[PDB]
Amino acid sequence: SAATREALITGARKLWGLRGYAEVGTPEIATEAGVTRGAMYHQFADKAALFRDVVEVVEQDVMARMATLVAASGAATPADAIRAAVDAWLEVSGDPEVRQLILLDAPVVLGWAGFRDVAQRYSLGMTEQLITEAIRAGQLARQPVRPLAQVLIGALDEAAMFIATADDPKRARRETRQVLRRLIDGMLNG
Amino acid sequence: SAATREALITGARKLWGLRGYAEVGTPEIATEAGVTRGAMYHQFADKAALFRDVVEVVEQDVMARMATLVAATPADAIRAAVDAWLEVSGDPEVRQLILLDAPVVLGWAGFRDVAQRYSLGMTEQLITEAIRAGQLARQPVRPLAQVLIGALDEAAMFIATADDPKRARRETRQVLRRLIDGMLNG
Ligand SMILES: O=C(CCC(F)(F)F)N1CCC2(CC1)CC(c1ccccc1)=NO2
Ligand SMILES: O=C(CCC(F)(F)F)N1CCC2(CC1)CC(c1ccccc1)=NO2
Repeated sequence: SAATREALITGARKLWGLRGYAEVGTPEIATEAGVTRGAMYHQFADKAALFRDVVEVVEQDVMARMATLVAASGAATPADAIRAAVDAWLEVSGDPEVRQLILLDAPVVLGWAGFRDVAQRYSLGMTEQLITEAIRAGQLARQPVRPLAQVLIGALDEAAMFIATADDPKRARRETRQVLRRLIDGMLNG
Repeated sequence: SAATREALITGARKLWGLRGYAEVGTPEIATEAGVTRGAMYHQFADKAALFRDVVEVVEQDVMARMATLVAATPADAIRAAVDAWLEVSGDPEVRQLILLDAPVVLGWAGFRDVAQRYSLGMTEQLITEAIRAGQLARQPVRPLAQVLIGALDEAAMFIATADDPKRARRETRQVLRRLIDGMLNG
């Protein structure tokens, strides 16, 4: 039953990641997972409840992958870490599974309140940390941390959404990246 | 029947603006508007369809109010547009219908679609003129517009639900002024 929970999250994540929430039902997910409908329904009351758990694990991975790519950049100063985090988010957003589940399905299925709540829970802390360190190093002017975090999260989430539905995503990714890099380079002292 | 549409949009806008979408039903709106439920349902199949039309009219007005406040260099217009948006988003009716109810009722796809349809043109124009005047580096116009709209919408949402909106408006204003002053040349 713990095993059943895990198999259901993994199967849902894989299938919904490829085909989207709308295109795969709970019976096909149960078959994929090798469990009965009665065991599925004991763990998840409906389609949407399984999807909320798929979103948590995917967002968990998005954040761990973000932290990995910033560490991998070899950013010495906070300013460079900030530059590396921007690039990392555009990299990770571009992953087809992240695009489908987080950018496209999640806002529709969780609704706005649910989606914002999740997106804040996973993003705010990293965002505030990067800012706080840049301020401590003197690479960013002292200013209210939470409001700047919030503004950057809005800018970066919107970037990702814009690329996700672009006629030409490779162009939109490059252009949006340049525009973010310029904005950041005008804010940062170093 | 255009008249019935107008009466219904005004009544909806007034009542939902005071009490919020969730707290007022369509029958009370029909009574407010001076029409029968049958005439309302001929024009709007449900609650949400009336709300989409309330959003259009309100956003139309938000944009005209924005253009009015700016017209009262391109770089300064950009700074004035930021102030103007914080001014007009602070309006209780705009706060309730556009910042709070619209993303819930339209969804994010619908909300972004509306917000871009009304905002993009002004946003692209301000950018383009700042580029022409040499106050902003030449760079892709649509992607910058898009990023600014996201930042500014999120600013307004942050203020709209702040524990202390007067504090959050001042702090967020400073943070937006800094962001903008880094985007602009001088
Ligand atoms: O998980 C999300 C969003 C999930 C969504 F559901 F809303 F779409 N992220 C966006 C913002 C972050 C974290 C990843 C923070 C960040 C950063 C970069 C530079 C300086 C400060 C923060 N890069 O991306
Ligand atoms: O209509 C909206 C949002 C409506 C909502 F539905 F999303 F809530 N606005 C935000 C963007 C604008 C217009 C107001 C454009 C703008 C600006 C400022 C500086 C340089 C360039 C553009 N400031 O506010």
